Amino acid sequence: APVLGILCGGGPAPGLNGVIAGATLYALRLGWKVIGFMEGFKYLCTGDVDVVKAHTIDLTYDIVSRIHFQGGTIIQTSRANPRKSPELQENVRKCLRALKVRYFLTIGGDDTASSAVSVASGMNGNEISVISCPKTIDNDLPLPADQSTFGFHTARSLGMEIIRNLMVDSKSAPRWFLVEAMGRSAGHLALGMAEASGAHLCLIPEEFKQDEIEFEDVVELVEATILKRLAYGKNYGVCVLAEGLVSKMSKKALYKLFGNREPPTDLLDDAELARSLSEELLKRLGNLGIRITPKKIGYELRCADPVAFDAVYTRELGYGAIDAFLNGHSAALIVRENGQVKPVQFKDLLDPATGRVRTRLVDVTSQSFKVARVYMWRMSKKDYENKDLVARVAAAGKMTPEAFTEKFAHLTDVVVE
Amino acid sequence: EAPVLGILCGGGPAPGLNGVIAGATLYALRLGWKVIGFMEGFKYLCTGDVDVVKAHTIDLTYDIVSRIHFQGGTIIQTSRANPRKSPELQENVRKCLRALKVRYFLTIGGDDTASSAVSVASGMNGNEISVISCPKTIDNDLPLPADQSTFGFHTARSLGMEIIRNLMVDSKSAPRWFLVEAMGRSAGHLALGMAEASGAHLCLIPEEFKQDEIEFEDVVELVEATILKRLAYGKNYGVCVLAEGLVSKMSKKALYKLFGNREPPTDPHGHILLDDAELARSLSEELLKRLGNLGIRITPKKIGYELRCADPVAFDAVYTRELGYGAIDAFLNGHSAALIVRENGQVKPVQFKDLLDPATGRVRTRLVDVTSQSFKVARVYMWRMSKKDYENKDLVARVAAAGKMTPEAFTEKFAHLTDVVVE
Amino acid sequence: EAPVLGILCGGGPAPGLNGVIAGATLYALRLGWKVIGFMEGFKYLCTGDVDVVKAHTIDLTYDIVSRIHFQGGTIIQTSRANPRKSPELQENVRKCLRALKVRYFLTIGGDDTASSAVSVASGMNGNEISVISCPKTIDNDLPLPADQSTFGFHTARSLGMEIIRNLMVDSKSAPRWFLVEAMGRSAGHLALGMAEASGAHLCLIPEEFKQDEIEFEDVVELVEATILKRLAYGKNYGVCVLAEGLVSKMSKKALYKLFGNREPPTDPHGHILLDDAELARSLSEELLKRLGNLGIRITPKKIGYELRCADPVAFDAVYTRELGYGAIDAFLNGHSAALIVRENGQVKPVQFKDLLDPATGRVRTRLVDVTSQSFKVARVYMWRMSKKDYENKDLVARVAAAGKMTPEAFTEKFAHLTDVVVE
Amino acid sequence: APVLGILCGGGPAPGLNGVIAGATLYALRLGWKVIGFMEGFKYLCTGDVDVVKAHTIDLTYDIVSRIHFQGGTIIQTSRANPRKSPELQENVRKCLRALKVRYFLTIGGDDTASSAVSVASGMNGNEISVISCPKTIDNDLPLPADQSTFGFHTARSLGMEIIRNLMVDSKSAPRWFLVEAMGRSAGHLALGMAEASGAHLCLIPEEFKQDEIEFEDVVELVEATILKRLAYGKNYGVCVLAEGLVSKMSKKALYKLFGNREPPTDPHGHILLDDAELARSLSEELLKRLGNLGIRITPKKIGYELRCADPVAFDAVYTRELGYGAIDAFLNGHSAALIVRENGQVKPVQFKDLLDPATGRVRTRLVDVTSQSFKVARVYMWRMSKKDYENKDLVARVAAAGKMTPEAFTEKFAHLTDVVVE
Ligand SMILES: Nc1ncnc2c1ncn2[C@@H]1O[C@H](COP(=O)(O)O)[C@@H](O)[C@H]1O
Ligand SMILES: Nc1ncnc2c1ncn2[C@@H]1O[C@H](COP(=O)(O)O)[C@@H](O)[C@H]1O
Ligand SMILES: Nc1ncnc2c1ncn2[C@@H]1O[C@H](COP(=O)(O)O)[C@@H](O)[C@H]1O
Ligand SMILES: Nc1ncnc2c1ncn2[C@@H]1O[C@H](COP(=O)(O)O)[C@@H](O)[C@H]1O
Ligand SMILES: O=P(O)(O)OC[C@H]1O[C@H](O)[C@H](O)[C@@H](O)[C@@H]1O
Ligand SMILES: O=P(O)(O)OC[C@H]1O[C@H](O)[C@H](O)[C@@H](O)[C@@H]1O
Ligand SMILES: [Cl-]
Ligand SMILES: [Mg+2]
Repeated sequence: APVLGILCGGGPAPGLNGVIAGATLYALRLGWKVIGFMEGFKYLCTGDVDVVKAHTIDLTYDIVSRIHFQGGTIIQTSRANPRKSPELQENVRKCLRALKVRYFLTIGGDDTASSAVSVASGMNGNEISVISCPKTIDNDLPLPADQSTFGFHTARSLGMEIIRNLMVDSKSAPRWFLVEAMGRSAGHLALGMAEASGAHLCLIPEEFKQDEIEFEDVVELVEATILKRLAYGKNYGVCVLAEGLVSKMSKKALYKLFGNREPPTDLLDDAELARSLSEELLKRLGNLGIRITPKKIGYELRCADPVAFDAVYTRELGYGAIDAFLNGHSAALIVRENGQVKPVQFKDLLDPATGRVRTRLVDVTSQSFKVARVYMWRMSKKDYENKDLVARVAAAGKMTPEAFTEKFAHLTDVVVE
Repeated sequence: EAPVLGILCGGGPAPGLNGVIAGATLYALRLGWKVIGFMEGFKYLCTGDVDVVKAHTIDLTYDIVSRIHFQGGTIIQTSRANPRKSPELQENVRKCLRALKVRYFLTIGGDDTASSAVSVASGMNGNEISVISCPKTIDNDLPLPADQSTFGFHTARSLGMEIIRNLMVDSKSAPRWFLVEAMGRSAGHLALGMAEASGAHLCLIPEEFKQDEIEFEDVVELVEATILKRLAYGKNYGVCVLAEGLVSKMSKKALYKLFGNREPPTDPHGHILLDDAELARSLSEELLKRLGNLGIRITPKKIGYELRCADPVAFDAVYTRELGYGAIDAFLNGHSAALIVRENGQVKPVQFKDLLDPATGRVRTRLVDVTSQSFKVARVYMWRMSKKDYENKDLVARVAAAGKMTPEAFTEKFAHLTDVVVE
Repeated sequence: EAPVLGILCGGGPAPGLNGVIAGATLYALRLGWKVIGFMEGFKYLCTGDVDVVKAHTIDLTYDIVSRIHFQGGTIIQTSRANPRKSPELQENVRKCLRALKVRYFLTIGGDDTASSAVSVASGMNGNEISVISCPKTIDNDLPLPADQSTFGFHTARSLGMEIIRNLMVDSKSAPRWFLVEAMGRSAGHLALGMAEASGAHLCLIPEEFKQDEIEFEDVVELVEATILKRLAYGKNYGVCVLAEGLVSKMSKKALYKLFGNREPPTDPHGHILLDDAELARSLSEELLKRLGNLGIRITPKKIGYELRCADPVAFDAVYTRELGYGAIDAFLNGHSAALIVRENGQVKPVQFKDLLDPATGRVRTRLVDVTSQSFKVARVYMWRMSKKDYENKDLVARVAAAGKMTPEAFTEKFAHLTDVVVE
Repeated sequence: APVLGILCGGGPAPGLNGVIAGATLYALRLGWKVIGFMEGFKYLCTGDVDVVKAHTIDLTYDIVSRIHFQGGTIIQTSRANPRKSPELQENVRKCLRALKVRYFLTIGGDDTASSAVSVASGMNGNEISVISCPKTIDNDLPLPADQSTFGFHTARSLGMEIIRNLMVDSKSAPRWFLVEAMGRSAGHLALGMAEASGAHLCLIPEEFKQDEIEFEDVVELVEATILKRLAYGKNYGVCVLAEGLVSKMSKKALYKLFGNREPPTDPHGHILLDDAELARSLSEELLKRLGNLGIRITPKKIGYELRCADPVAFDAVYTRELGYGAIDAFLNGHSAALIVRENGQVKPVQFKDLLDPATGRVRTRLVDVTSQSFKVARVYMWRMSKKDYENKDLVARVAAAGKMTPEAFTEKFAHLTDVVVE
């Protein structure tokens, strides 16, 4: 019987097990033998067939019959990447041929897919067919607008539930939480959590007009919302910040971010965006009775058990991968568009400028973004022109209306309105 | 004086009602509108007594609605009272709305609620009152573009999956079969959604039966074949999800057997009382006679009212916020007698008459599309005897032996089921 | 070779079984023991065929059990197969245990499972095998010191509260009364726990009835009084929780009315089949006849099997870890024919004789203590007519008016209920 | 009718609303008037009765009938503390008499109870009765042993569920998470979450023998656990750290903790331990020492998301009984008492019985590291015990995993048996 091998690459997302079971269960009904490589390409890169065998397992019906309820991945994952070296690529080719892998399914991000195509192109098309399923919790695949990637629904819903507790806590014991939503790629995850939870403010890189963000502008955007809420008798709230703000900041802004120190280098992971904003905002607003606390919402989302939408989603993706193999497809991506799972050749999705799959960002011109902005607390262009409103907000900050306009009014040219 | 927006809910609750109320109210308050809410739908507006209506209306303020987007249910309650049947009731609703000076009237409910809103509007001047309705259903049976859900459906399906997950673990830990009955007779979207997500071994919905009337025996035998095939693979346990809508597709003879070889119950006006039917219990009793000797135990379980007021999941929280905003946008843009729906990621008003089915006069009902790729994929992961499975004699021998019957006896009893349901 | 520890589960699952299996297995593996698990309790050990047993036993390794403490159910399954009835079966179990060289034998189950283990142990030499059983019950009906829970109860009560919370929101959103039936006939701990936690308006458990046999009419009237009092305060909705144990206290006459004025269903041996009873449904049908004219609708809801394999809450995860450790400690200290229980914060073995009730030959059943302060506190927050309430003429007038009857009729019908249930 | 005034103090815990609803509903059945002070003692300390009146609300049936489902507190809370000044204490007394509060219920932890008594001793017990309910997710009130404070079960259960997700993620994508469990008073919460979730290590201040912890010892306790797992083929795990380790650290340890800088301080000269990042600092050090071995280490805080979770059934029943017991203590003439539950009975316990004689403040209940429960929890942790350090084969295996000689490993790590109880 033909052999199907499955591996995972990248960081986990809810529903990985859904894809593994959807592909494996269907393939077993076709009589295929299914194996799974542990930790992605990590051991295939060695080329030692004894080492690979010690870290491959037989994906049987009993193993995969009930993993669709479970977060994470039963065959683990790694970022091991054979595309960098031709020797590593040939080590992967050597082990796959030894195991007679006829069909090769990789579940991972663009890096995982790129490794799969690199191994396949140097291989004969008759012996092995390679398909990859694109995975990302950031919802940044170029699907038709409003169509989500698998894992995104689970991450956003658990994120909403965490922020709900912080909304109740900020009101019960007045304070502001600056929630930092992990992920520097796009603003989908931060905006989704914020809109669902009714957070009072959300800042994503996509809403900044200029190409580089300044640290001062971020502080003042949060500061204006805090003062406006304070002008309405509320000294508390929650503000959600996409970590992607950091990767759009200028060199000078990063210098201030790291404590007016030189930024570390080989390193945006060491940045503490929410904490730095908390310290500065306490200097400016602590005298008003405002306390500010940072909180990151990251790794606890990646292996949450999938919500029903992702369980259905990944089952259909697993079926679609096996279907593509049966129809002779190779070097393709299993994606779902308009309710249909279809193979899509890798380059058809690539951005020529990047060499990687195109990144779908938040469309800040869409009606959905404007609707989300409507329910946020913020100072618009019209608000700065409202003399009564500006007087109350400035008074809340214990400064003159002229001083408030002088400091904050320019922000209407910093972010889309 | 500021314009008055009045809000009411009709029908059975679905998760996210408060989200629509909070979206419409918060935006309206930013526009300076005064917002009021009618308790229990059309119940008191139908009386025509303005004192009774005022005793059951409340002021929807910022403080009230600021955090109800987290909460299931509806803070202004709901009712199925329907003024559309009588012109006296319709004029009573108009009399009370004019008394309260309602400029904008938003109803959140099913088709009966939307129709009542439109009937009240036709007798009213378009300048004095504008009427918008937001379509709500956990059954997902609105005619939106295919694969796009109605609000509350995602919450109901996700909680349904979690309950069935416990029953899946319990069925395997202590071998048994659960017949889960998914509440809702309109369509099979909810039953199939829960079953596919939870990996249930079988799902039966009215949409997959080719004939116009289902027979009670055919339902029993479809489950029986699934139980036996699982038993042929060493598994004497499972979970089967049944859309309650099977009952409403059943023939007269089938309903007689369903109610215990009794005369089906009827209401005072002659409508058969299908709420008193217990599909999962009746099928379990029949299957226990046939399969108990094999070591099979079967238990019914209903998944109903615990879904309706579950707190909305993030998808519905965003959905109902966008719908509430869209209701206010439609009022500002002069629309009336329209339904706020979301299509391809855009919330827009759609005129009520544009959504009617001309043959019926009512809003068209979207059922499960059993020819779609989604339904075929769901069917693949179910345990069942396909057309090809009945022709595989090695398989038929193993299943027949599991049921303690001859291969010829098995073919005679069950093979006709391939003409009962689409394959 | 290393000592062999064999583990099986019997009876119905409870949350935390896997915690006990992992607690015993992890500690034993650190001691160098070999650990095996029998699938489906005594089911295959009863055959006596050692090849059949080996095909349904698995090696409990570190990798198998390292993370099952998060998971409900039991990875080695369970059954109610019971070898105590026959020594032909008991000796079949003895034959397989000796073949597998089981030095230590741990069973997690009810009284049948514990008794089967000791019966098999009595025929074996004390040097070759030591037998320990961990008592399991989600009903909280073990004779622990009062207010101390059995493992699995905290999880079941908490999930039950969450279900009733959705029904409390739904009953208020769309006015109705839910009659929630908490499955389990041994005691009222589970029904009373869910009701108190969720703030349900009424709870009825068999333990609060003074007489030895309950009448169907009295149960109907106790609910009826609560509905009327709530109706007298403007609330035409609520939730009432009923322990299924009420059925097992009902008189012969009461059971006749319960089953539709029919002869109660019976098994082949002539014993009544109370599982076929539908307590919540029958009470709902009767209460609708009496109260439908008042605008009351009533719906039943069962809370049963979805509790048994829910993932354990933190209290049960810690509990079952300590029980698993205590079983291995008991083996190390030479105990046998003992029950591993936790009392006053200490896991200890307790000899079977200390817990058996001589009148029954089964472990003593701890029921709700209706004289305790905890029960009185729970009753305070219920809606109900007390002795003092019936003597309040102003209150009786309002409740009777809510029921559309004279105060004399109300007192004549309902006042006797103060002698039916403890006050 | 008599007036019952209710306030919440301290950080929120799940079930505050349960106490408010239990006390308010029963008091309303007795015909009492119930009011609630917003934000604890914050406004009562001003002495301005006009301001206090603007921040009190009438606790009615409709307000409280269904808040037993809800986390947080509808009357908010604060750490405002009249205990510090006699000037403030008289301000609270002045406002309470002005509002004619006969019964005064405070819902909070040890600091809140102590503040209530300071107000109580200068007031007549007949004129005003002051009762407090035990609130803390830190479980550090001096209740009868094995009896939890309310909110602890909810916090521990949500903590278990969060750590479960981190457990699946650490195994799926091998890494170590250093979870920092908020709370410096005691180790009940950190140890509870770790035990329920099967975390590989838990460090609480209670298990350190010496009075002052050294930063190097904390780093090495985690390092030994990581290396031992590495010796068994596991390069991933979860370690739970009580934030209270920070408050036991010596002056030198705090200097290293804040980046080899002088610790930040408030205007009075006390160290600002809130600015410390225990898990982050340990992660940086351990990545330097172990990154080459294939170890990735990430810090993670489990704090504020626990405090206002909706209560679990145990806390719902608990706080319902506590609110009832508070009203019962009022009816029976008790004052200056704490409502506690022991053997299924809610009873008042006079405040003085709970004071620590050396301190004058409410005694703080810590983890009893000699108890059987702690020993059982420790057995399921990954760690090097005294007997493990004396096992020559084990030491060779772990040392090889850490790429060091057995002699080097013994020199560095064996002294830890005198650092922490065994
Ligand atoms: N930026 C904002 N976002 C959301 N709501 C707001 C904002 N500013 C004001 N509101 C609310 O919208 C309404 C505006 O009314 P007013 O400020 O009284 O003209 C009030 O209910 C405010 O609390
Ligand atoms: N109707 C079905 N649905 C899902 N899986 C099945 C079904 N029938 C058989 N299987 C599984 O598919 C695989 C192929 O079975 P076989 O017919 O033995 O080749 C085995 O793992 C079976 O348990
Ligand atoms: N049986 C009951 N259980 C709980 N609360 C009640 C009950 N009866 C009345 N109440 C409430 O107790 C308060 C005082 O009642 P009353 O003495 O009638 O004014 C009101 O909030 C009533 O709604
Ligand atoms: N410190 C520890 N805590 C918990 N389990 C352990 C520890 N050390 C080893 N184990 C496990 O306990 C068993 C004892 O292994 P050994 O004593 O080396 O044969 C193996 O399953 C190990 O994985
Ligand atoms: O009940 P088990 O044999 O463990 O398997 C349960 C199976 O149920 C369904 O019918 C699906 O085909 C599978 O996705 C699932 O694995
Ligand atoms: O991380 P794994 O090796 O899969 O196992 C995780 C282990 O962690 C803890 O430290 C306990 O010793 C075990 O109860 C648990 O199984
Ligand atoms: Cl200073
Ligand atoms: Mg404290």
